[PDB]
Amino acid sequence: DELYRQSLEIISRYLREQATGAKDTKPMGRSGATSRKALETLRRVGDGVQRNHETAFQGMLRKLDIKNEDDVKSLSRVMIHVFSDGVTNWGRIVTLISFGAFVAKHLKTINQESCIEPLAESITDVLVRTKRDWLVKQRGWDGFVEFFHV
Ligand SMILES: O=C(O)c1cc(SCCc2ccccc2)ccc1NS(=O)(=O)N1CCN(Cc2ccc(F)cc2)CC1
Repeated sequence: DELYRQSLEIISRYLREQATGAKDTKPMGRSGATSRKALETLRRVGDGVQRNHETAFQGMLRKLDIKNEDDVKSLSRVMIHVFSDGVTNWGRIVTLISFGAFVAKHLKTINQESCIEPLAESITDVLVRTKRDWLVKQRGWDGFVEFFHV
């Protein structure tokens, strides 16, 4: 699943950078240029989204009450329930990923770094399984890079 593979590379690298500050030096494989451009886009748009939505993000994080792996595993059902309905737009997708980065920072703060990769996998899974049709129409990560280009 090329779209899952590419989406996971971008989302897991962003969530790891945000939580730990470390940069992945490993090559990204197929559609690497677009993946690197999408990750660069997330660094700029994602930082500002977390600052802009800080109050609601703090509130949503507190209600989810994530403290371990078992709490992370139960997030997939929550994301599927909220993200499946309503109109999709790039704003909604970047804010889903930016909230994932906000939760990843919380996971590092509580010394649960081992939960960051399962969280990135769970976000990617919900994005691709619920929005593949819309992502095909919008040209996937090429569409994402173009939409937020400045
Ligand atoms: O786009 C929507 O339909 C939307 C719906 C709501 S109604 C309340 C649902 C809720 C969520 C969390 C805790 C409690 C309740 C609130 C905000 C919304 N937009 S969003 O762009 O900010 N957003 C951020 C939160 N994503 C879910 C998520 C959960 C864990 C995670 F690691 C990453 C993402 C959904 C998309």
